[PDB]
Amino acid sequence: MPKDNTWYTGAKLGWSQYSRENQLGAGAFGGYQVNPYVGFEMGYDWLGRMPRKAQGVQLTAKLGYPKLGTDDLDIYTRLGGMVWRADTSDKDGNGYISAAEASVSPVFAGGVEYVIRRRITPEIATRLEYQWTNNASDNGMLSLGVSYRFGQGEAA
Repeated sequence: MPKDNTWYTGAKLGWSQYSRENQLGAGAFGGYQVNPYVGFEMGYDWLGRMPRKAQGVQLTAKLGYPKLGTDDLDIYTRLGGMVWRADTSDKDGNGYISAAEASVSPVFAGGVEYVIRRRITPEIATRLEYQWTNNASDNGMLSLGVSYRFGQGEAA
């Protein structure tokens, strides 16, 4: 039932390798699962700390594969980009100034999910995702949380 053109609404927190800057990966992850193969995942992290709307959003395509989860486990691999602000504001006096467009970042993550075999299994999936950028031992984020199927109270 929670499969094929179904909604993915979840909340998760991540920590990153050598995070010098005061940032915690408190992300709300929303999207859609069209097939038992591929779906779409977006991660919205808002830094509601500074008096500026620091909106750090990732857009990833996920491959949701069973991988012979011999009790209760499935793997999702998500590839795409994480962009903050999209186009920031400042207004450099007046005249002909180019648009302050923020850059796409090639990010790929390998996450594993379990569904709660207890009080209401079609509720939340416990997920642990490992978010990597570039090649070799580069920079990793460890993101963990729970995702709810559909989410009837669609918090926009």
